[PDB]
Amino acid sequence: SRPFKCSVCEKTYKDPATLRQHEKTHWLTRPFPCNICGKMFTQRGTMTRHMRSHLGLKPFACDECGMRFTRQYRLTEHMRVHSG
DNA sequence: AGATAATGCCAACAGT
DNA sequence: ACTGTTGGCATTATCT
Ligand SMILES: [Zn+2]
Ligand SMILES: [Zn+2]
Ligand SMILES: [Zn+2]
Repeated sequence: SRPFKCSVCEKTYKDPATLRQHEKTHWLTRPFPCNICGKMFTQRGTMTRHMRSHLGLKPFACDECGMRFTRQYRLTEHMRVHSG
């Protein structure tokens, strides 16, 4: 089952390790706000990356597959499918 | 060299 | 089940 539950919100998890991994979220120190939406972040790079997502179209794309990716390394990993 | 910005990895999560 | 997303976070790249 999932006996372990978050104290802050109504969530449940199988084991204490994943429980703590979730429960830390409610208490992290986030000093970096996004000027678009009031969402907070721990590192400024994370905040700027989030700001990227507020743009409608997803920036990165595949030259051959014609897909759309939010982040550079995801496009790089997708490029591995064309090993020939 | 020291401070700050970007990026890659990872786990949690969610659309299909 | 598959595979995209997200934010956190350590590490790397760029700026001063
Ligand atoms: Zn919670
Ligand atoms: Zn925002
Ligand atoms: Zn492709």
